[PDB]
Amino acid sequence: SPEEEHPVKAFGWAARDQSGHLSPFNFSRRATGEEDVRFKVLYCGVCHSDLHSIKNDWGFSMYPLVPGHEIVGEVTEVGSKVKKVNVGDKVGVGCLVGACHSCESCANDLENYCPKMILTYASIYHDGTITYGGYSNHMVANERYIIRFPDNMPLDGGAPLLCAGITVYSPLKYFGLDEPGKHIGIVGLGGLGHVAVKFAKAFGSKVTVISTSPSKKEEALKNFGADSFLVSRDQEQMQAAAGTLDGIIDTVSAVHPLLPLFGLLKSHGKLILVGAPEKPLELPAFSLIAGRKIVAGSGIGGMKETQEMIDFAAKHNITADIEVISTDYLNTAMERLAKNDVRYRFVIDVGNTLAATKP
Amino acid sequence: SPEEEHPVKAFGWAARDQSGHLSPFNFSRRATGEEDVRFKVLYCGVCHSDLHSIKNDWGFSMYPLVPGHEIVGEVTEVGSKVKKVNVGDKVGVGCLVGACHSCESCANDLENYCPKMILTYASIYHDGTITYGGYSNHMVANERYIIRFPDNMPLDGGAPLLCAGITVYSPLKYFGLDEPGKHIGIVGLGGLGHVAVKFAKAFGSKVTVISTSPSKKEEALKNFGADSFLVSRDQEQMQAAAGTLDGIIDTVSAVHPLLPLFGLLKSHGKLILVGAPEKPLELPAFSLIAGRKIVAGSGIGGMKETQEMIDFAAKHNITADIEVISTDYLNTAMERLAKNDVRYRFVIDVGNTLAATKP
Ligand SMILES: NC(=O)c1ccc[n+]([C@@H]2O[C@H](COP(=O)([O-])OP(=O)(O)OC[C@H]3O[C@@H](n4cnc5c(N)ncnc54)[C@H](OP(=O)(O)O)[C@@H]3O)[C@@H](O)[C@H]2O)c1
Ligand SMILES: NC(=O)c1ccc[n+]([C@@H]2O[C@H](COP(=O)([O-])OP(=O)(O)OC[C@H]3O[C@@H](n4cnc5c(N)ncnc54)[C@H](OP(=O)(O)O)[C@@H]3O)[C@@H](O)[C@H]2O)c1
Ligand SMILES: [Zn+2]
Ligand SMILES: [Zn+2]
Ligand SMILES: [Zn+2]
Ligand SMILES: [Zn+2]
Repeated sequence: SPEEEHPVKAFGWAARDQSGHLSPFNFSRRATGEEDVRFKVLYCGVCHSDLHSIKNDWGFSMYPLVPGHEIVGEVTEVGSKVKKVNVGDKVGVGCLVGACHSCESCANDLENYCPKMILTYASIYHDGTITYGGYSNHMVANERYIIRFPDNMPLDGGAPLLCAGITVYSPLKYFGLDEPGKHIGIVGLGGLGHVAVKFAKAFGSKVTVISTSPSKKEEALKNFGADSFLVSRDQEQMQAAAGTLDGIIDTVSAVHPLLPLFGLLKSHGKLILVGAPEKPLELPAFSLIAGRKIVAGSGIGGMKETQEMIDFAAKHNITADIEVISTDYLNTAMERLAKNDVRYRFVIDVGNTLAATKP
Repeated sequence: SPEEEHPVKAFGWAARDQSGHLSPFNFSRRATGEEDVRFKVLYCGVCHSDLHSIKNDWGFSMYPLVPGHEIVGEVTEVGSKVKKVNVGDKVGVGCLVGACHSCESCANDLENYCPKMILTYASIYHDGTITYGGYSNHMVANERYIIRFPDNMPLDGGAPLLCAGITVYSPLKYFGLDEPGKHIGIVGLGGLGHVAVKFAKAFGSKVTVISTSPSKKEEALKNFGADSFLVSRDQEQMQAAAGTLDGIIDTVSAVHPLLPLFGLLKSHGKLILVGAPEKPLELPAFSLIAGRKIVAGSGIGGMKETQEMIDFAAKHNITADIEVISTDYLNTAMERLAKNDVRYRFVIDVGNTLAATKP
């Protein structure tokens, strides 16, 4: 059983089948090694990936499954060789917890692109055991995967930056869309979406938000500072913005029309897919061929950059607009997420609400 | 009527409806302007795009339509402002005959990416008249769009370089796949494919040919010099070559699986689509996200690069493997092309067989 698998006892909420239903779950985590760092989970943002996983949208999920990879907390214990963190420090873990550490991806600081990269949850760790997420009391990871929380960065509103944040930030840099004056487009004003707008503006880019929810317009223009708002379903409106974007970050979590998006790209424009629909997308070759445009994909970021991201976010006072919930509210939160009903990001107040849920 | 439109009488073969039936057609062309170069058509390769066009695969097609954009002939006349071609010179005309000549892509020798770019056939010229291609007797184009054939370049075997040639050459240079060490892949050993292989080998690159016709394995390996042949519909075969290509030039003229191509690509590898399928292709986001891979589009090339491409081919003894046909064989050749039954390139011998078809 999972309660006997490791020495130190653990508690959290897990799904047992593709119904995605979460409920108290008893498990355990490995003992704290020389390079590991142990910390009490204070907060953990709810990412749409946690939803896809528990519902088995990709048919990769193995149960029981404990989601959560936007973890934030307080260090309690650390191994003898730990160097950058002490007990009492505020730290966080993202979507990565390990890799092979020897290929060229790792050496170049891209543990996220290692063929043996280990995901924070629903993956197989170096010891062959199933990895469990941040929807739990405590966490333990190698110092290399431990992010340091700047002192002026709130523990709850900065949590989603660990995944949603690093994920949109990374592509804006790598594809040269973090240049002032440039015109960037963010498809889907959701978790990753609204964070992107914030980094894009922070870089000094004129920003266009492409959404299916006209009731987010005002918030997009007036709170996130987007310079333009487009309802992807209104062709007259879309067509007007034809060839105005140097690049686009697509965070859409479901299959959706790509043609219209290309139509918004200037010549040689770039479409960066970051969202993960359960099914294949429709790509019209002439959309690429006409203009020599490209469609690229990006997944989170390596550990190094993830750190550069939170530091940057803390300097510019960038944070996720969140809604703090109780552990026992997880099921309702998940349906609300599936139904586009969260004003950007749910974050679980694990510290003050997890314990009370044990039978 | 097309024969009254202009002052100089022309003759060729056109399609009148989407059945694609080609037959004699009487039209005309504008008079030789100050910067124009007039020439007698001697040859005209047959590109699959001609077939798509005449069957209206892309819905754009308009009739009557005269295909042909791999035109080679002898200059019969030149305006007073022509600088590099004299009467009697061997010239070529590719997919372009015009453009705005007053924007960034044109100013950067990318007439092909100009929004007002003009296609050799089925497009509207600067004088607002429809353009008819190379399946005709004579031809006339502004000096800018005239390719000067190199002395050591056969007119018939070099005709397809004017389109098939530049289309695979451009991406090879633009996406950095033009150098030894790079392991390149070419999908679809057809008109553009076999030529794509030659340029590739010429650049010193190692090459992998992905085909659906096992009976081409030898011509590819022994004659083109491919370092490896793969049968797309062979799991075990394809599987083995996973993650071994720095980039791929996809020339397929129809819908086909993409997942297998991303499978062959290395981390950060590039898939370059040059084939113009009729329907969109399936694109699983994970394939790109998994290893930050790219899917780019590319169409022919700029005038400057086209001239360079053929000068490169000449120095490297590169020509298309063709099959010369009489004009009256057009409909049979069109049926054979559609059935992937041409050992690389049908080339109309216009200079010796058109006139004999004029009623
Ligand atoms: N590759 C990576 O590294 C990585 C990292 C994190 C997350 N992801 C993936 O990114 C996606 C988004 O996660 P979130 O950002 O966590 O999700 P979310 O908050 O649910 O936001 C998704 C946003 O997209 C739009 N959307 C939803 N359904 C849509 C539909 N049928 N058609 C068009 N637009 C739709 C909505 O925006 P509008 O109201 O503006 O339309 C929705 O606000 C998920 O697939 C997740 O798995 C990938
Ligand atoms: N974007 C541009 O600038 C540009 C320029 C010129 C042409 N094109 C387009 O490029 C394509 C190829 O033109 P060609 O090179 O002129 O055509 P082609 O000679 O017909 O060659 C196409 C080659 O692809 C493969 N093929 C055909 N049907 C297939 C299918 N259902 N599944 C998998 N492979 C298939 C065959 O190769 P195997 O026997 O090896 O499978 C065929 O030899 C056309 O769509 C054309 O319109 C684009
Ligand atoms: Zn996530
Ligand atoms: Zn590695
Ligand atoms: Zn062509
Ligand atoms: Zn132009």
